[PDB]
Amino acid sequence: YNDLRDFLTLLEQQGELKRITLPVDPHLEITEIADRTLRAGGPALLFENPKGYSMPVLCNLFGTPKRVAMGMGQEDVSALREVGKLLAFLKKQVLNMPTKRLRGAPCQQKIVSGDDVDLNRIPIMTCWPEDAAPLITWGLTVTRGPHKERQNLGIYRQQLIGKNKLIMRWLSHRGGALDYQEWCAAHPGERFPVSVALGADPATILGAVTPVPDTLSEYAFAGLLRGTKTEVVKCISNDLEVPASAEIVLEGYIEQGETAPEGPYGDHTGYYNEVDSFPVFTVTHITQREDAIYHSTYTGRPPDEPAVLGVALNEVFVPILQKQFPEIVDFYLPPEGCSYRLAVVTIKKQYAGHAKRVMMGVWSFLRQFMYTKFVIVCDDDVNARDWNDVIWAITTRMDPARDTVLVENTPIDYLDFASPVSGLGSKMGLDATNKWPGETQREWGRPIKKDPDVVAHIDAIWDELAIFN
Amino acid sequence: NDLRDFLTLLEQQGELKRITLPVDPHLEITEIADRTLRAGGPALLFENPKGYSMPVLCNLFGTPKRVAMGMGQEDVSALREVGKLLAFLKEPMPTKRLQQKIVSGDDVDLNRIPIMTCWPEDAAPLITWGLTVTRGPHKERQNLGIYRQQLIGKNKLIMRWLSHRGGALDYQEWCAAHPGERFPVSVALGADPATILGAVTPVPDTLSEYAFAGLLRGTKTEVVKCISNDLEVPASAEIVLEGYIEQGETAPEGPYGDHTGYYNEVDSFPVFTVTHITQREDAIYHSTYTGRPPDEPAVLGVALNEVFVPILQKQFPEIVDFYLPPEGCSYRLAVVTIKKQYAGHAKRVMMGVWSFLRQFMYTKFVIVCDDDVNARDWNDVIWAITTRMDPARDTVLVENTPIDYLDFASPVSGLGSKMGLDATNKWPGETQREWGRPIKKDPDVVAHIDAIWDELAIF
Ligand SMILES: Cc1cc2c3c(c1C)C(C)(C)C[C@@H](S(=O)(=O)O)N3c1c([nH]c(=O)[nH]c1=O)N2C[C@H](O)[C@H](O)[C@H](O)COP(=O)(O)O
Ligand SMILES: Cc1cc2c3c(c1C)C(C)(C)C[C@@H](S(=O)(=O)O)N3c1c([nH]c(=O)[nH]c1=O)N2C[C@H](O)[C@H](O)[C@H](O)COP(=O)(O)O
Ligand SMILES: [Mn+2]
Ligand SMILES: [Mn+2]
Ligand code: NA
Ligand code: NA
Repeated sequence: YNDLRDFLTLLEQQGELKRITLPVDPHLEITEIADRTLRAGGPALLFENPKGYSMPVLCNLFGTPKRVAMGMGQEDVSALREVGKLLAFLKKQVLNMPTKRLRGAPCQQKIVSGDDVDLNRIPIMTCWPEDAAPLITWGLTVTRGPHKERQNLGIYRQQLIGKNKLIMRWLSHRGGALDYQEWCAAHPGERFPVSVALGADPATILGAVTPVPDTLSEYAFAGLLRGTKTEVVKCISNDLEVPASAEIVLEGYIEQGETAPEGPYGDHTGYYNEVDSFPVFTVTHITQREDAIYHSTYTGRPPDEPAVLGVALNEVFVPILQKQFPEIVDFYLPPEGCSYRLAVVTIKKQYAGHAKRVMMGVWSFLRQFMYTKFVIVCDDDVNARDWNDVIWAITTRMDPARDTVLVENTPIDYLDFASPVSGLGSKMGLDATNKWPGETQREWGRPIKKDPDVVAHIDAIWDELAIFN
Repeated sequence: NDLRDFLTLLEQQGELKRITLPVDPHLEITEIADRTLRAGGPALLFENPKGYSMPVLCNLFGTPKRVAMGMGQEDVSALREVGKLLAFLKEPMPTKRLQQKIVSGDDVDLNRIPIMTCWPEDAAPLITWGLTVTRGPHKERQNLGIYRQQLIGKNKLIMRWLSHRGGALDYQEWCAAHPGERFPVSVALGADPATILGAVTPVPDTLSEYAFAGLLRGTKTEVVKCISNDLEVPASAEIVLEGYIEQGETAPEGPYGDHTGYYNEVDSFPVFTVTHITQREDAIYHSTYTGRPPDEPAVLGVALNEVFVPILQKQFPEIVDFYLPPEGCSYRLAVVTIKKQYAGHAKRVMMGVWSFLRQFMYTKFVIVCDDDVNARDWNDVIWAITTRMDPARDTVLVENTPIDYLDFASPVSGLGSKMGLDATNKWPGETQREWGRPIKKDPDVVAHIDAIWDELAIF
């Protein structure tokens, strides 16, 4: 049973984890370093010498698809396709696979409570210059509602506002938020217990961010990814269970009606979002391991680690698109398109006008892609994940006015300020497929194909040629 | 059980008329059937076709009722439950093989059968209710489809399957996997209604239309091995034609009047060579015609839309109703009513219609409305269009989309545009005006007048 440290050791063995011994500030500096590293496809980062703290800071954990896959015990990303197929069937009784509860766990080696609680001792990162305060970004928030037993895990950003106070920024459709809302109705004025785990094992982390239905515990999903039940421990001050191997656990509650102005904070869109009110999480206990490590990240102008995560987790929907449109070879939402705003789709085209049906399919078939503003459709000789192929296709297979489709007055994310009216805007599709007779009267270009015999011969003498050494 | 049992049921209920007067299969039957269909009349059995001894049955499914009866049910609204069944599709019933008596060889002569000529400029007599049975080389599934078949000789028919059909794909794959070998084919005329309906229902290519007929019937489809090949045809069929397609043999087909109300121009299709004809003793010939709608195929197509509504609703639960008027050539215009939940919703629904199911890929007009509209009444639909739309704001046009190659109205063969009319109530963001509150009646007044209606005695 691999905890997070076992994963960091695996990564280090494979040249996927760099230990930084230089002093680095959690205020802004770590983010800068992580950002350059992620943008160059570099390793995960463990800052052993954060300025002003003793607890090392881990970030960029999942900055690469490979490391996401490794985090689920795999070579590559396509086990997520199988999850997609699973989650489909429900709309398999031993997917009610529970947690395995230990009594006593490494995450409760050191315990501090009441007035000794001081979040300022933890190297919480400040990500961007106009961010309001340090921000906890990789907390697994654990909650129960009053009506079912299911424990939800979500990642909700948490602003520091005091020695023992965080703001809990769950958006209103989240498990945590719905649990709190129901607790309030069902028990007026009673405190809502909540717990937050930092640095759990990778399967739990990945399970938290898999979009499983509200009816199911994310702990059960982590179990399927791992191959074994998730190891947990009861919290000290409530009946919630947190992962046993967690590096740090925050326990506490939400006082009903206590709220605070949250932000502004830079988000995955690359802009600051404006101040808004969210509940206050009061921290009564902090439990941690000996030699605890603090797991953090940042969100900002993409790509960032959440966006790389989000790409790997989109594999969950590709098979559902392919059941419906088997012509679709690949379907990719670049991180640098804020994760959902641009799609590149490659097809085996079968008739004139095919690309238009596919665009309309993307914009209608699933709710996950209904708000996608740009859709580029290409043939299967294009790698959707390489802008060198996609731009090549766009610039050699399109006449812009002929091959661009615009639809006005369509549903758009209310937070997208670039549309003319909140909730309503246009969409564009680019048909960059080879044009067939009927679509063009010209003699279409024959692409240059290499001689496989020459390719193989050069493979054979490549090392001996010694061009590099 | 078989077709004859169905005819007897219909006759008992005043839904089948026997015509004893002499009537020519050249044009006359079509005229009689067309009038009958247009007035919602019964199915028709012509016992005295001029120049033949074999009775001619047509307008079998000329009414929605008779389509329902043909699947054992009492009502057209049972077809929704069939749709719920046709849904079962994610992941993680065979034939019963056993009659038809007499048989031919070199004295195969299709001219002895009362094949109909439907319209005055049609090229030749045409077989219109043949269940064509095929296997491909790669799977075992037997496809059943209805493909019009022109008479060109004592023993030769043209096989007009369009290129996306099961039969056509099977032949195309057979050619390629077995160059120059004959493609066995069989056509059954007058099978039991469930099999017939199963054949026209668009089930996925992966599934034998025999399996689906089994679900409609409640029991496995009874079938028999053909004499000259390994295909199986329904045991109760009135006539069976067996033979093959010689690779590369093609003939000019048509012109023929179509379900669009126009003549298709001449075009080339494979030749089906008939080596055997098998039939029952007092065989009945099942035929129909297509033309300007409504016709029997269009009535079929309306009943089979009820099957699709649930499949559309599973995917788009905002859809309350979904209707393809027969007058739109059955597939070219759709009216969809929704419970609108956000600004711009209609657009998602239009794109869904144009992308979700293949039968609607060529639908050139889509009108979307709110749920206070009855999609089946032009009075409501036009009222919605003319009171809830600004044409330029609320009309969506998409160019260069797939279109039926026979649709001569598109600017280029196979490619044309589509139009969606958003006739929903416009929400803030879509309009800055004060939207109209519709006039609702007082249900107390309505009920009070219902109560004194008879006493008022206006009629
Ligand atoms: C992986 C991740 C995810 C999330 C977040 C972040 C990360 C790293 C951080 C903390 C960096 C930043 C924000 S942000 O992406 O919204 O900019 N954060 C976040 C937030 N969901 C949310 O409601 N508030 C949040 O604050 N999300 C999404 C959320 O956790 C996710 O959608 C879960 O699947 C929700 O689980 P449920 O509540 O549906 O069970
Ligand atoms: C009920 C019916 C249907 C059909 C047809 C006819 C009838 C009575 C007739 C022979 C009267 C008229 C033509 S027509 O509507 O295209 O003019 N006919 C027909 C044709 N499908 C086809 O490819 N060629 C055809 O010739 N169709 C449609 C096709 O049979 C039907 O859509 C099947 O579900 C398709 O079979 P699969 O390939 O899906 O297995
Ligand atoms: Mn959840
Ligand atoms: Mn079929
Ligand atoms: Na979750
Ligand atoms: Na069929």
